Amino acid sequence: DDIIIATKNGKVRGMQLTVFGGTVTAFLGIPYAQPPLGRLRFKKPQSLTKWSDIWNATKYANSCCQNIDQSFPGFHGSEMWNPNTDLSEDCLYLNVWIPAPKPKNATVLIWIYGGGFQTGTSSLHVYDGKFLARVERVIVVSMNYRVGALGFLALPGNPEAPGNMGLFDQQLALQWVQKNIAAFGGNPKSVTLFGESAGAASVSLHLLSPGSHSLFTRAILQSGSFNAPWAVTSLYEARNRTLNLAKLTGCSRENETEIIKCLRNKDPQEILLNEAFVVPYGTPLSVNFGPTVDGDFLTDMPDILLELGQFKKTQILVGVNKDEGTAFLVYGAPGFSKDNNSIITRKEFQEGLKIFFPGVSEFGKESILFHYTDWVQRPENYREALGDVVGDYNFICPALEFTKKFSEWGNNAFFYYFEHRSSKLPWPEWMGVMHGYEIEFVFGLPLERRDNYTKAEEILSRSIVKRWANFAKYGNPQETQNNSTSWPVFKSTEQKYLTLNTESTRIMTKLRAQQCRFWTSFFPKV
Amino acid sequence: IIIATKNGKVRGMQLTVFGGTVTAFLGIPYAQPPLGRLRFKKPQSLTKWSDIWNATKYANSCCQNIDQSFPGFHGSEMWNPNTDLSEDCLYLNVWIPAPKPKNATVLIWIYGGGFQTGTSSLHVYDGKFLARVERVIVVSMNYRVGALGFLALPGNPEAPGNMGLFDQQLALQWVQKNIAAFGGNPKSVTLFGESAGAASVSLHLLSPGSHSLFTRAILQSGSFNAPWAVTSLYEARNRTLNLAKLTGCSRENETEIIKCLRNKDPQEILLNEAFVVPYGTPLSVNFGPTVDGDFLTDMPDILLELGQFKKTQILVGVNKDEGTAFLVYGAPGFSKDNNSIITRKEFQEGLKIFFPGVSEFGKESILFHYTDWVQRPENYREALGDVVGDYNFICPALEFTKKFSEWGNNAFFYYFEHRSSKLPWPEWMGVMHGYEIEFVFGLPLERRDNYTKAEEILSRSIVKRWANFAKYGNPQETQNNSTSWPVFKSTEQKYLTLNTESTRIMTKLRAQQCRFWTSFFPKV
Amino acid sequence: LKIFFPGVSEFGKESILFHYTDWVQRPENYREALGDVVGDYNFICPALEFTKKFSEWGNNAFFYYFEHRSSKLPWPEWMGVMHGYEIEFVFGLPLERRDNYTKAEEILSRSIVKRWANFAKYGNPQETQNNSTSWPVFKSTEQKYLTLNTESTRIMTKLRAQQCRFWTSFFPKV
Ligand SMILES: *[C@@H]1O[C@H](CO[C@@H]2O[C@@H](C)[C@@H](O)[C@@H](O)[C@@H]2O)[C@@H](O[C@@H]2O[C@H](CO)[C@@H](O)[C@H](O)[C@H]2NC(C)=O)[C@H](O)[C@H]1NC(C)=O
Ligand SMILES: *[C@@H]1O[C@H](CO[C@@H]2O[C@@H](C)[C@@H](O)[C@@H](O)[C@@H]2O)[C@@H](O[C@@H]2O[C@H](CO)[C@@H](O)[C@H](O)[C@H]2NC(C)=O)[C@H](O)[C@H]1NC(C)=O
Ligand SMILES: *[C@@H]1O[C@H](CO[C@@H]2O[C@@H](C)[C@@H](O)[C@@H](O)[C@@H]2O)[C@@H](O[C@@H]2O[C@H](CO)[C@@H](O)[C@H](O)[C@H]2NC(C)=O)[C@H](O)[C@H]1NC(C)=O
Ligand SMILES: *[C@@H]1O[C@H](CO[C@@H]2O[C@@H](C)[C@@H](O)[C@@H](O)[C@@H]2O)[C@@H](O[C@@H]2O[C@H](CO)[C@@H](O)[C@H](O)[C@H]2NC(C)=O)[C@H](O)[C@H]1NC(C)=O
Ligand SMILES: *[C@@H]1O[C@H](CO)[C@@H](O)[C@H](O)[C@H]1NC(C)=O
Ligand SMILES: *[C@@H]1O[C@H](CO)[C@@H](O)[C@H](O)[C@H]1NC(C)=O
Ligand SMILES: *[C@@H]1O[C@H](CO)[C@@H](O)[C@H](O)[C@H]1NC(C)=O
Ligand SMILES: *[C@@H]1O[C@H](CO)[C@@H](O)[C@H](O)[C@H]1NC(C)=O
Ligand SMILES: *[C@@H]1O[C@H](CO)[C@@H](O)[C@H](O)[C@H]1NC(C)=O
Ligand SMILES: *[C@@H]1O[C@H](CO)[C@@H](O)[C@H](O)[C@H]1NC(C)=O
Ligand SMILES: *[C@@H]1O[C@H](CO)[C@@H](O)[C@H](O)[C@H]1NC(C)=O
Ligand SMILES: [Cl-]
Repeated sequence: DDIIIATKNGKVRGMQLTVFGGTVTAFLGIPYAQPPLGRLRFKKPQSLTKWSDIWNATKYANSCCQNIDQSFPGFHGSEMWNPNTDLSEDCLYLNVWIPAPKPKNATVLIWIYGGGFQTGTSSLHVYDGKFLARVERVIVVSMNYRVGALGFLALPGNPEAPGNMGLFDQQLALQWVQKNIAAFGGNPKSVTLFGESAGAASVSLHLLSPGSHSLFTRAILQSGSFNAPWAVTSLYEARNRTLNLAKLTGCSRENETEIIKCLRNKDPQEILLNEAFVVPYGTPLSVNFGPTVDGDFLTDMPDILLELGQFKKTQILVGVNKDEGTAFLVYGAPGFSKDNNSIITRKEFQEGLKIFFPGVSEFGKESILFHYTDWVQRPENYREALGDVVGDYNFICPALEFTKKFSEWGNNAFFYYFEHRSSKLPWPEWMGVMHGYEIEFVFGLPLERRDNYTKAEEILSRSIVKRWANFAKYGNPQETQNNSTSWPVFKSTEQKYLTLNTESTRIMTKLRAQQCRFWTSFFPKV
Repeated sequence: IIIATKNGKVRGMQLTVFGGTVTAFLGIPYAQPPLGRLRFKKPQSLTKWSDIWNATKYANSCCQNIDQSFPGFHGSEMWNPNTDLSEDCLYLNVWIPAPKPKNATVLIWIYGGGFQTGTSSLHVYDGKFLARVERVIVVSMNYRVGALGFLALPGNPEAPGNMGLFDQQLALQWVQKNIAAFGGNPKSVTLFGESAGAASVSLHLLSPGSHSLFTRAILQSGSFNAPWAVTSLYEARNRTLNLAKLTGCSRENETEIIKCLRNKDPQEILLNEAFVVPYGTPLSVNFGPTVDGDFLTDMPDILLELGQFKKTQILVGVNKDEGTAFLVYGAPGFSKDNNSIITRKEFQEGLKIFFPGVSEFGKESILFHYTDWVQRPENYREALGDVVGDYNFICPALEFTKKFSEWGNNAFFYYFEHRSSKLPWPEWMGVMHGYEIEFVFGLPLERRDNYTKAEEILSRSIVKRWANFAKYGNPQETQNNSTSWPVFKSTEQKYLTLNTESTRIMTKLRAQQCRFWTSFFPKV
Repeated sequence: LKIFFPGVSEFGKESILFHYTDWVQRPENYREALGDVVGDYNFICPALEFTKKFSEWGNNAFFYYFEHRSSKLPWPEWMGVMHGYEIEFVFGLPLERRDNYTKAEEILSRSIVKRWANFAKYGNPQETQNNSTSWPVFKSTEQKYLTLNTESTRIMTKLRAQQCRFWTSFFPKV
């Protein structure tokens, strides 16, 4: 041991790891599709022709091409999200963590990484399945999927650049688990997708894709949903951007297919560079190349499918963090530094609004100003206001609204409001419970003793881990043993959600009702 | 400015309030000084006086001891009486807004202080603001406390018990017969009180004698069903006798013991009061309300249990940290000066202080239920606070509301959780017992006063909600886009949180803990 | 108590003492008390609680409280309707004439045998022919159960509600 699994594609060697005085077998870097190179760039992921021999699956594989956030070189806070393996066009691999001893029929969890469809990789320390396998005895799988232009370049209906390639990657990863996980003792019949930010959005898209209906069982959505403003691109911009990219690399043409031929020949880095520029103005949140209505993976605008109950029927767990917005302020909002406590002026608030809502009518920005700056004298007012604006508009509202409309079609849905600030959080107090900073608690990182999270925090993680685990296994996110708070189903009438924190978890109603009325009812009209 | 009361005339006095006038009638007598031969008796009718009564200074507070743990400290002293103690103290105040209103809803205040202490003249009970801002009439009275008010010799008309309660009731009758002359509407009367004040309010709901003397009720941190609020007919006696012995008043003819005591000096009585029990607690209400078969016609838990009370709306609520205030009067480790971190050993010690008579097992359960930690230094400090909070205030409070609403009435419940920034006690005591009263009487509305803007708003809101509750039986603030305050049903048990940030609607206040106090503890 | 709850905190054993020895003077008090303690804690409560939680997921469940002492019971009166001493009535042993169970007892067994048989066959433990008591479904709300004995079988609610609260809610915490 020496431990080999016989996948319907070939053999793969794992590697034992120690976890809290236990063994977990890790299979890192298994290829699930055929490297999408040269002639395959911009295409749907291709079948894997069975390899002969043993695949040594003992190091994370190459992350996919992407730009790297370099606002704060050396800063953990920002860098912990940067890829930690070689960027490459060759990146369609996935990881599996089965607990040891090999389990009989384990529920499988599949992770999908966030990062605006532009950045991300499964190999991040915060996405380490090894703990979940150890503690809740499930199999955890994660995959890498193409991002930015390379994964979502869209030339509508044109099979050369049909769009949503990254999404199809994910899907092929699901098929893989479908055909193989049993060999590791996984139960293909009990599969729960979960992701965060674009990850969550992807999870939600899978609920809508018929292609995915049967590739999984349940779904968890952490800070994100397709109906978020940043998540889907109109078939119009999709084109404008594909063309803009073409111009920007001297690839303009007559035969459309030729433009793809052209681009198929540029250097990854030359593409990665211009991506930033295919829109007139951008935001800290610009998702330049994302999912589109391709009439393949997505068969119609998804708000319509959601609206009219056209999606997998099953339970869902959904939730957000107390301060989704803050993380972004520091990438362009005048007055905001990660270093000063970023008190800003009314004048600057107006300024911040211009940054996050570039194309929005002057009236539109006025309404936002008006709704959020109706003060309850206090210095931080405008600072926090702009936070919530971004928070509420990009994450918390579309999140809530998805949950709402989904449960209307008769399914159980649970909602959480995560409101705990890791005490090891490298960013400043004021950014509060930040976007993406619950992931570590979900993957159970605080369970690691020599790690310096607090006792409070170890407990919390242990609880969440269980709730999630349970939700995966039985479609019910209860913690039944340590006298916990019962987590109520989210009905479209009363709209209850559970708060997650180290003190007391409480049951509450109608999260951000006031604000989301504005974002949901009024603002789409300006 | 003269009013023609069915007893005589009384001169008011104009006062300036937020660029407005309010007429104050301080010190109106409502009964006949209970002196010598009247000591320990039900309050006596007022023989109409001839002439004008100048009602322009607060009257004498009633006899009582004075908290002297912290001489010079505002925190404790602000509650001490601010007028001469006297056996002659049955007077009451009215604050009508100016101009004299037509049919104003009236609010009657009842002061707390364990039935042992208190007086209407306290700065924090100043009705002048409420009259000004919500255009209601505010009345408050003084009632006998301690032995002098509640000395009980069951069924013996010489010391029939609950005298102070009857005082209060006579004050109600007074408003009943007179408030119209000040443009009060006797038909729309809301009682409100706090601590023993609240408990009195609740007792009034049970007294048939009071059924018709008022309309609605508000109960702030307190309810008769609280452990400290009613005395068994047995202790009532043991204590009346103990007091007799302690002043050489023991006897054969019972009436003679009253004769004896009727002759000792107020101070001599006040002194021994502290001692009529074997051991005491910071919360000992030595001479309180009892089942007198007059004011209370049967044990009140039974009356509450079987829906024998005035049917009407009620507003009930408590503060985040009811317990802390008392820790500093005997709990080993607790000072108002150090941040009072204490040890497991000391916690056990604290328990002995607050539950003297309780079985060794009984104290163990308490230890067990509250010290099941979630490593943190303050644990035991906070635990002991909650224990006192939950047991003496928060649970009986909740349980009252619950049982009361079962009989088909609208009830609203609040959890007041804001710490006045002008709070003289230390941070750790948090939102303390009795420190919402100021926000109710709208003290933060006073600009030159240094409460925060946050705080002015809050008070403005409460004042309105209360005011509204008094007027229409509904504690809503309908105009400033406020949170709707849901009715408290026995099923879902929703309450409204009151604070400067966001007021929220929540369920099942302290469900875990009160199960223990309500279901388990009465059995140990 | 020390014998049956060896590892249990001193407090824990105190609670048990306290809950069960709140007498209604009678000599057997403590004897019966300790019986019920073991009865309630090891059998009757976990039994009831299982039934409860199981029926919550929408299934029909029936509950019986067997309260007849075989007249051929080799143990002493005081041990009463003992653990395991309904088995013989379920397998119909009293149906054997030359066996010296009473007539009362033959009937009873015949009834149980039928109810069981029926329950096996049709998922309903009724005895439909001899004008019997209908055996109600056990709902998590009203918690009805049927008593089994030679005199009259009755329908009752909330078996040992008082005690099982203690065993189910409180005791797992000590
Ligand atoms: C679609 O794209 C056009 C062109 O975008 C420009 O050229 C690209 C190659 C890239 O370099 C971008 O940065 C450029 O902006 C957009 O037209 C531009 O944007 C606005 C028009 O609203 C205008 O201020 C610019 O001057 C235009 N650029 C030029 C020089 O033509 C346009 O925004 C997009 N179309 C829509 C309506 O989405
Ligand atoms: C808060 O800091 C921002 C960010 O500035 C950087 O970080 C600071 C710690 C400090 O070291 C700055 O010098 C760094 O540049 C400040 O934003 C700057 O403000 C001035 C105008 O007021 C401007 O000249 C800079 O270009 C601004 N930088 C940007 C791009 O916003 C901000 O002023 C600080 N605010 C306060 C009052 O604390
Ligand atoms: C009722 O009172 C008796 C007597 O109280 C004592 O005498 C009073 C005048 C006063 O001075 C108190 O401080 C005294 O305690 C109580 O009996 C006493 O209390 C306990 C008995 O439980 C005992 O330790 C004391 O020694 C007793 N005092 C003496 C010297 O007799 C008794 O507590 C009360 N009765 C009940 C059951 O409520
Ligand atoms: C916290 O303070 C209490 C109260 O003590 C008083 O106030 C303090 C600020 C300090 O000036 C004391 O000397 C004052 O007496 C302390 O309680 C005392 O502690 C010792 C035993 O440890 C004892 O000799 C005294 O009699 C205690 N007083 C009483 C009646 O409780 C307490 O020790 C302090 N705790 C800490 C560690 O901060
Ligand atoms: C794969 O890696 C393992 C490392 O221990 C080793 O046993 C085996 O020889 C390797 N096979 C190769 C060289 O591919
Ligand atoms: C695993 O569990 C499923 C039930 O969801 C079952 O149908 C499947 O056959 C099982 N495979 C085994 C026996 O491991
Ligand atoms: C419950 O808490 C205990 C510690 O008392 C711990 O052993 C166990 O892991 C916890 N269970 C969960 C799901 O948190
Ligand atoms: C009562 O007091 C007022 C004070 O202004 C005065 O006008 C009046 O003379 C007084 N009457 C008396 C002396 O009682
Ligand atoms: C005062 O108001 C009440 C209504 O609650 C009314 O019945 C009473 O007669 C009024 N008196 C007046 C007219 O002031
Ligand atoms: C509502 O707020 C306004 C200030 O905008 C104030 O004038 C008014 O008094 C408030 N009303 C209440 C009941 O607080
Ligand atoms: C009903 O009683 C009769 C005797 O009258 C008997 O023959 C029959 O076996 C009984 N049926 C059942 C199910 O007990
Ligand atoms: Cl919030």
